[PDB]
Amino acid sequence: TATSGSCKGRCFELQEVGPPDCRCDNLCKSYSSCCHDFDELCLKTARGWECTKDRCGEVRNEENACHCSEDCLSRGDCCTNYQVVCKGESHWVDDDCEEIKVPECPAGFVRPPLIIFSVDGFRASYMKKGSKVMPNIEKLRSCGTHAPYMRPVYPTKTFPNLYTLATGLYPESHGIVGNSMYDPVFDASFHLRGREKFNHRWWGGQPLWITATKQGVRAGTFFWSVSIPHERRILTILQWLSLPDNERPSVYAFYSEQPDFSGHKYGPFGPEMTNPLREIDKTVGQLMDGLKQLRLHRCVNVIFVGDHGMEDVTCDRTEFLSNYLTNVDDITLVPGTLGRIRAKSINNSKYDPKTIIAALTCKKPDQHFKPYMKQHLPKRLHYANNRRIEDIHLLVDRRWHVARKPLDVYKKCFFQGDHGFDNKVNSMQTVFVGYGPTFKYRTKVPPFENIELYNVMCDLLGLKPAPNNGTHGSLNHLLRTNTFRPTMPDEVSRPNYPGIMYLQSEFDLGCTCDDKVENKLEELNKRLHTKGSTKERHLLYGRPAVLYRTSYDILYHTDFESGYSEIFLMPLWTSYTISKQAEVSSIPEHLTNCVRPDVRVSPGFSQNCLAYKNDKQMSYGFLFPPYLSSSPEAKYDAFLVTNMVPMYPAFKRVWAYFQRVLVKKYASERNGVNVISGPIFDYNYDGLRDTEDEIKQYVEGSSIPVPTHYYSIITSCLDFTQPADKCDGPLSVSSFILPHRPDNDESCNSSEDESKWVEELMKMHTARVRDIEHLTGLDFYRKTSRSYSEILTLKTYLHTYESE
Ligand SMILES: *[C@@H]1O[C@H](CO)[C@@H](O[C@@H]2O[C@H](CO)[C@@H](O[C@@H]3O[C@H](CO[C@H]4O[C@H](CO)[C@@H](O)[C@H](O[C@H]5O[C@H](CO)[C@@H](O)[C@H](O)[C@@H]5O[C@H]5O[C@H](CO)[C@@H](O)[C@H](O)[C@@H]5O)[C@@H]4O)[C@@H](O)[C@H](O[C@H]4O[C@H](CO)[C@@H](O)[C@H](O)[C@@H]4O[C@H]4O[C@H](CO)[C@@H](O)[C@H](O)[C@@H]4O)[C@@H]3O)[C@H](O)[C@H]2NC(C)=O)[C@H](O)[C@H]1NC(C)=O
Ligand SMILES: CNC(=O)c1cnc(COc2cc(Cl)c(C#N)cc2C(C)(C)C)n1C
Ligand SMILES: [Ca+2]
Ligand SMILES: [Ca+2]
Ligand SMILES: [K+]
Ligand code: NA
Ligand SMILES: [Zn+2]
Repeated sequence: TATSGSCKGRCFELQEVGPPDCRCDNLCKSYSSCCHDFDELCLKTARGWECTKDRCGEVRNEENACHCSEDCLSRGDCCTNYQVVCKGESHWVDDDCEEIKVPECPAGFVRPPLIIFSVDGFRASYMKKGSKVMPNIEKLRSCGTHAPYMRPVYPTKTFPNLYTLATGLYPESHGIVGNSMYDPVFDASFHLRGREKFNHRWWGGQPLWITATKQGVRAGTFFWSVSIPHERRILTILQWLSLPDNERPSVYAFYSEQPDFSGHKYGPFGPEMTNPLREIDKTVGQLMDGLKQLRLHRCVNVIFVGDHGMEDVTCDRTEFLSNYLTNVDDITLVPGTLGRIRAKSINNSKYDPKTIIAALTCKKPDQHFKPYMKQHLPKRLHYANNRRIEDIHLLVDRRWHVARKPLDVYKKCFFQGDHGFDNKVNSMQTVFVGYGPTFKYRTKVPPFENIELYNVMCDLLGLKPAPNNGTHGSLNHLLRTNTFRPTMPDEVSRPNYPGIMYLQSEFDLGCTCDDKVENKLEELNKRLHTKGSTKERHLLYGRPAVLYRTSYDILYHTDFESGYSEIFLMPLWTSYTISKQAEVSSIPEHLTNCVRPDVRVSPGFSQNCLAYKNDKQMSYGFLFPPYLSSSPEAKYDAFLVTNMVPMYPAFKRVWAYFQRVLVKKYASERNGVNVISGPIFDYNYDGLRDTEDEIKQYVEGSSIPVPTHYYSIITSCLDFTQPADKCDGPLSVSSFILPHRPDNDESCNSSEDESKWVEELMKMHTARVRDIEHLTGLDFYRKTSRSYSEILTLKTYLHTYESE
C-alpha cells in the first residue's frame, strides 16, 4: 500500500479505489490499507454522539463526531438526536404507531430503501424476556410484521447464517459450511481470525449486494470493521442516505456483534445480558430518530434480523474423544458445538472411518453426541453436498461441547454460552421483524427459515433473485405489496391409465399367494374401485405432478391410489386416507408371504420375489400398509407386486411400527389423515432426485433399485373438528424422510420395543414437503381450495417437535 494519499473528502467512499492508492472505504482497516489520515478524518469522536442544549445552532466545527449546527440536516451529518434536543421534536419511539399505507419518501427517491439491521446471537425469546428494556425494538415488532421466531440454518454459527441471509442458499451450496473450514482442492484453511477468510473463493452463490449492483441498484457495505463504533456505522448509513439520487444506495446493512459477544461470556440470560440489549435498542433508536430527521421514517423498509440464538454451555459439559478412541492423534477434530473429523495425515491409508464411527457409537449410556456419516445426517439439515464438509460428523447435544482431548479445553472456565447446534433447537432460534411501507401493519406471521429472506429482500428492491433454496412466494404473506406472483410448475410427464392387460400365467416372478377363493353385486363394485370410484377419498389434493420425463402408470384401488414407475419398478408415490374411525387389522397367517402379480402391469416392468429370496441382505415392505385394509377382500390389493418396495430387515422394524401403530394414532389425534408415502434415491447426497444412472445399489441380481430413504407426507385439517377428507379451509401437515439403513445403529435403544425408539427416530428425520419435492421431482397439493401462496407456506412448514 502507498498510504501517503489522503481520505480528504472520501470518508467511507462506496467504490473502493484500486491499489496502490490508499483506501478510505470501511474494509481498509481489515486489509492494513487505510490512508494515513483515515482515523483523523473518517473516525472523529470529539464531543461524542448526542447534541446537548448548549450545542444547538453552534458554529460548524468539523472536528466534531456529529453536528448540532443549523446547517447539519442539509449536510446530512447531524447527531441523531438533533431535532429532539434543538427543535422540540419527539423521539421516534415516543410517537404512536401509524399505519404506513404508502411510501412517504422525499422527491428523487425511486423506491423505498432497504436497511438490514442484523444482530449477532439474538435469541428469539429475547423479544419477550427483554421487552422491558428494548422499547425501540418492541415498537418495530408490534407495529410492523413479526414472526415468533426465525429458524437459522445448520450449523447455527455466524458466517454460515449471514451468508445464507445474503444468498438464499444452504451452506452446502454457498460454501461457508462453518466458522472454520479446510478445502482439499484448494488445499487451504478458512478461520474467523486472520486474512484467509477475505479471499473470495470461499464465498459462492450471488449475495444480495451483487444481485443489486448487477441490476442497477446500488448497495452500502455489508461488512463493518470491528473498530468502527456502532454510532459511526449509523451516522455513515444516514450520510449515504443524503447522497444525491444518482450516487445514493438503495440497500444498506448494519451489524452488531452484540448480544453474541456477551452471551458467550455470561450465558443467554446472565444478569450481564440486560445492558447489551439496552445498548442495541439505543442504536435502533438512533437509526429511527435519524431516519425521522431526514423524513425517511415512513419511507425505508427496516429488517431486524438475527443470525442464531445462544445456549448455556460450560467447560464441564465437554465430551472428549480421547475417552472413546485409542488412536486419538491419528485424527483432526473441528470441535465445539458440532464435530467434524478427518485424518491428520492423507498419506496414512490405515485410517478407517468405519472403525472411528463404530468406536463413537452408543459407547456410553448418556453419550452427549452422535456420530454420523454426513450422507446419513437428517436431510432437513441439508449438510453434506460440499468437499469442505468432512465425511464424519458429530451432532452434539444442546448444552454440550465435544473436544479431541482435555488439554484442548484448558491449554487453549471462560465461557458460559455457545451456539452451533442442530437448527431445530429452541435456544438456537433467532428473530425477524419487518417494518416499513412494504411490510404489513401489526401482523404476526408464522416462524419461517432464513433461507426465504433473500427472495423477499429482492422483491423489496425490485430485483430478480438469483437461483436459491428459498421457495419464492412462501413469504408473500409478510408483504403489503411487491408480492411475487408464483405459478405451479408444469407437469412434464403425463401418466398412463392401464387396464387389465396380462393373464396371471404370463408372470414368472416366483411369488405365491394363498388366494384361490371365488357373486355379481360386488363384481361391478370392485371394477369401479379399479377405475377410481374411491379416488376422491384417497387422493384429496390432486395427483402429484411429475416434473421430469419418465414413464409411469396411475393405479387405482379401493383403499389407495399410486403412481407406479415403469423405470424404477415401484411407486413414486402412494396416496391413502385413514379416517378417525378406521380399524387396524393384522396380516392373516396364510397371507404372510403373499405377493400377487398386477394384471395391469407387464412382467417386464414388475419386481419379482426370486430376487428378494436370493438377496440375503434385502427384504421387502409395502407402501400402502396391509394392516389398514378396509375389508378382507380389499386387503389382497395391498399384496400386489406393484405396492412392494425393497427394505432391509432392520428398516422394516421402523416401517412396520409406523404403518401398524403410528398412522392410526395420528388419524385418531388429527381426525383423519391423508398419507402419501414413497421411495427416495439420493446416492450423491445433493438433496435432489437421482437419475437411474446414479443408483449405486440394486436388489441382488435384478434391476430393482434400492432407495436411500422413504418419505411420508401426512396431511389433515388445521381445524381438527373437521375430518381430513371433508376439510373446508387450511391444512395441517407433518412429513419425514427416513434413512433406509441396514442397521439401527443410529438409535441407541433399538434393542428395545419399537414403542421406545421408533417415533424418536422419525422426529429427528422430520422434513418439509419442499424437501421431499426436491428429492422426488414431484409437485404436491396441486388441487386444493387454498391460494397458491398459502400452499407454498405449507410446503415450507417443518414440524420441529420442540416444546414452547
Ligand atoms: C439450492 O439452490 C442451489 C442454487 O440453485 C442449487 O445448486 C445448483 O444446483 C445445480 C445442479 O446440481 C447446479 O448446476 C450445475 O453446475 C455447473 C455450473 O456451475 C458453476 O456455475 C454456477 C453459476 O454462476 C455457480 O453457482 C457454481 O458455483 C458452485 O461452485 C463453486 C466452486 O466451483 C462455489 O464457489 C459455489 O459455492 C458453488 O458450489 C456448490 O455447487 C457445486 C456444483 O455446481 C457443488 O459441487 C459444490 O459442493 C457446492 O455445493 C459453479 O461454479 C454445471 O457445469 C453442471 O452441469 C453438468 O450436469 C448437467 C446435468 O444437466 C449437464 O448439462 C452436463 O452434462 C454437466 O455435466 C458435465 O460435467 C459433469 C460434472 O463436471 C461431468 O461429470 C459430466 O460427465 C459432464 O462433463 C450443473 O448445471 C448449480 O451450479 C448449483 N448452484 C449453486 C450456487 O450451488 C441446489 O441444488 C439447491 N439445493 C436444493 C437441495 O434444492
Ligand atoms: C469479525 N467480523 C464480523 O464477523 C463481521 C463484520 N461485519 C459483519 C456483517 O456481515 C454481514 C452482515 C450481513 Cl447483514 C449480511 C447479510 N445479508 C451478511 C454479512 C456477511 C458476513 C456475509 C458480510 N460481520 C459478520
Ligand atoms: Ca453469530
Ligand atoms: Ca441426488
Ligand atoms: K432377502
Ligand atoms: Na441400535
Ligand atoms: Zn457466537
